[PDB]
Amino acid sequence: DPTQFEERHLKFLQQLGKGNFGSVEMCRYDPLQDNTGEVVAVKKLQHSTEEHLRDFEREIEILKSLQHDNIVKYKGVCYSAGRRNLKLIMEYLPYGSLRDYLQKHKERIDHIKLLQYTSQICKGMEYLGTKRYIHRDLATRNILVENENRVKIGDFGLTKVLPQDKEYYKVKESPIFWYAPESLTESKFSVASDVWSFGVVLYELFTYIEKSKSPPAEFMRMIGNDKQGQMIVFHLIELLKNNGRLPRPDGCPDEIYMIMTECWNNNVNQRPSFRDLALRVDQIRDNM
Ligand SMILES: Nc1nc(Nc2ccc(S(N)(=O)=O)cc2)nn1C(=O)c1c(F)cccc1F
Repeated sequence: DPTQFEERHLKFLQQLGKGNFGSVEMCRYDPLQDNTGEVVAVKKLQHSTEEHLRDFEREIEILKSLQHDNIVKYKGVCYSAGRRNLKLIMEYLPYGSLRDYLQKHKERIDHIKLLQYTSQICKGMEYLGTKRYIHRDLATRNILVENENRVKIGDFGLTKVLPQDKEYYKVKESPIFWYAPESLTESKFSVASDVWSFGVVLYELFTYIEKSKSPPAEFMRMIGNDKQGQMIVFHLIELLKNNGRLPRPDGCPDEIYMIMTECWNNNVNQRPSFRDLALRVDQIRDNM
């Protein structure tokens, strides 16, 4: 509906974040011009092209097709510049990314909270899988915090729909330290490579985003911090194929590390499902 969010009533409140190809703003949609209205987040392209606009349309369709408690809510589209451009309207989550939240609000984070967030992420990913969507960018920087009891998966800019006849999508066009080995070596993405990335997400959570413990910092320390360019990927592949893995974070229960290591299976079909993982995590919590 092109009259639902008219550019003239979308009022700027704050800049939230700019990347190479996207920017997000906090705005208030004020149809009565009474300095009220709903607070929303507005995503727009940066450095746009016809191909990026097309991908942006697919991203908007993906988000609109999702209705789940642990997925950022779609609100609509603004057809700005006299209906010659597109902006995506979605819900605004006050506490930002989970990565920043873990750094900033460690005073209210403990293992119980970490496993609650883990559970909610798994459920959101179960939901995504029923649409046969592959997120391809799961990371705590892309999970958002509504409040201390609720997180939601966001940033569907890399999300692909499986072909009807296949259980993987082959990208022909990269957060390499969250990638499964078969994504690095064959460009194959699947629910199982999303489960690999989720193991990296679980690792991040239990590192509490301490300095020098991020997956890039740890992998680079293992590979050699001097390495530059493609040699980095070469070494990353060789490491992963022969069982090199992120270490257990200090303070991390062996049981939780074992979840990480089972997600990090080189054998694509032996990784657990998101339903397995949700049940296992909620049973750990309920058994606690
Ligand atoms: N829908 C949404 N809500 C927010 N909340 C937010 C974002 C940033 C902050 S900040 N600058 O650290 O204080 C605080 C709250 N982000 N968000 C997004 O889609 C979003 C994203 F996915 C990636 C980058 C930026 C975004 F904006």
